Amino acid sequence: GSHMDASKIDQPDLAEVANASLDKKQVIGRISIPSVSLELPVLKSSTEKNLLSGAATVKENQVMGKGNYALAGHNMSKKGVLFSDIASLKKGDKIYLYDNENEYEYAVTGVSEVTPDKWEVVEDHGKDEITLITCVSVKDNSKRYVVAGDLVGTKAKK
Repeated sequence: GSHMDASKIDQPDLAEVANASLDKKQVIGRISIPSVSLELPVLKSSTEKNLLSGAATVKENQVMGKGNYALAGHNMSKKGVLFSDIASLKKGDKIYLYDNENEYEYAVTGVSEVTPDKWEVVEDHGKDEITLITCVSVKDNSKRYVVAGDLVGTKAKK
């Protein structure tokens, strides 16, 4: 994955996150996860700054409802923060994702921990699947928590 130095976000201080501004102009969808009571905007531009206010997509030419939709968030390990409790998601957990003007119903199929070099979990397999991960967790050497889910349905955003 490039120079692997892309995810060099490093658990930033709340001061940087609190002061960090968000360009709603970079919003292309939304992510809702009742399981943790998490509601956030989906930012296409994956930047260290953008990740401070919401969940950013990992790839560029990603499409909701098509292929493996990879979403990256913070692992600050603090309930209430972004992706701060993804490993709490149980199999069959309802994940509501929003696209252009569409609402996608995603269900968790299984949670697991994989090294950061195993991007196969974030890469497209050949179906409508969803993958939730984090830019950085604990330590580089340490591992990370990843949640995988499958597409259960789709509808229009009101």
